[PDB]
Amino acid sequence: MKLSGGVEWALHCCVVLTAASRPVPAARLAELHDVSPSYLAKQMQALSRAGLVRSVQGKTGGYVLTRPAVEITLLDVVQAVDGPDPAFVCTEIRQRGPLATPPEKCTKACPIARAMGAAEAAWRASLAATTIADLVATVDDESGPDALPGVGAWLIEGLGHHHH
Amino acid sequence: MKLSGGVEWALHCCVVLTAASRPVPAARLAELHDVSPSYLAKQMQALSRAGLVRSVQGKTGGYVLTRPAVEITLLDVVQAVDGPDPAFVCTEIRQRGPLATPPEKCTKACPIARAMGAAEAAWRASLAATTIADLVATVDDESGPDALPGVGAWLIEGLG
Ligand code: FES
Ligand code: FES
Ligand SMILES: [Cl-]
Repeated sequence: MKLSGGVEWALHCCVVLTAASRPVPAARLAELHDVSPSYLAKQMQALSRAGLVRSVQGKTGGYVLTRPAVEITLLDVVQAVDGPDPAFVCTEIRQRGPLATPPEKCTKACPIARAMGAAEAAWRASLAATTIADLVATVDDESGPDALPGVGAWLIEGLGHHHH
Repeated sequence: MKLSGGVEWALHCCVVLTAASRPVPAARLAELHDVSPSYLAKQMQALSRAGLVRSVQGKTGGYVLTRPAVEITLLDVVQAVDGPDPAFVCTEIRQRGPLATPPEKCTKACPIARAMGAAEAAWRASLAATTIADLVATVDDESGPDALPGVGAWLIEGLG
């Protein structure tokens, strides 16, 4: 397996967007991270299709979180970018072949499917129990409390952006 | 995210090979769930590379598990087919751009990478805590003690 490369970018974007008190265009996000604007926009559009961000149209426009960081799980972002399917999907192979279990006798899920299900559930539990807000709190703890507000200022800056 | 389809087949394979008392001919093993010989060869290459299934040559030849069901975890089989690669790869994007974290302040992993590595490790830990023997016992419990022996007898029977 390989999680989509976009997951890492999308997570970083959600975290910095928490410090932005105005909409932030894609180009500004891309410049912070020194990455292709068109690359980063595709990831932001994934977040937007999943309802986690929205593109403010018109003047002073750009991306905003559509709900508070504390209501955005890592699982939300991963599914938005990498896709909602579980890693393992049972195609009922016990029903194919010359010893096939009749579908009438397959009321319960295959024990193999259930065991893979249990593992998926552990993955989802760990991602669901952590939010953008928790990542922000770890950053404040490790980088200090001025780090993310400083990034946020840089992201929302107007004309001063061109005089560093 | 998505594992290979080989994973479902491979886990079923390891379960039924526990019930076989002789080597299982390639043709019968392929027949069990109607897959082509090419498809079989690929999965058995993977299980062989991971040390889980062995070929025994000769006239009554075939495949056998290399070790008892109790010593084969779901993680062993999943990594045999899908590979051992971490699903989440950190590319140190925090070290890019005009407000880059300097390399000296990147002694520890990025908080984001830590959260993602942690979740992946919970998935691995769950797969590692369950064995092919636990699945065999659950099958015997739910399908009845004759189900798997019936399959193993079918796999090894000399004539068709
Ligand atoms: S029938 Fe799908 S995992 Fe067993
Ligand atoms: S630098 Fe890779 S996840 Fe933050
Ligand atoms: Cl670390």
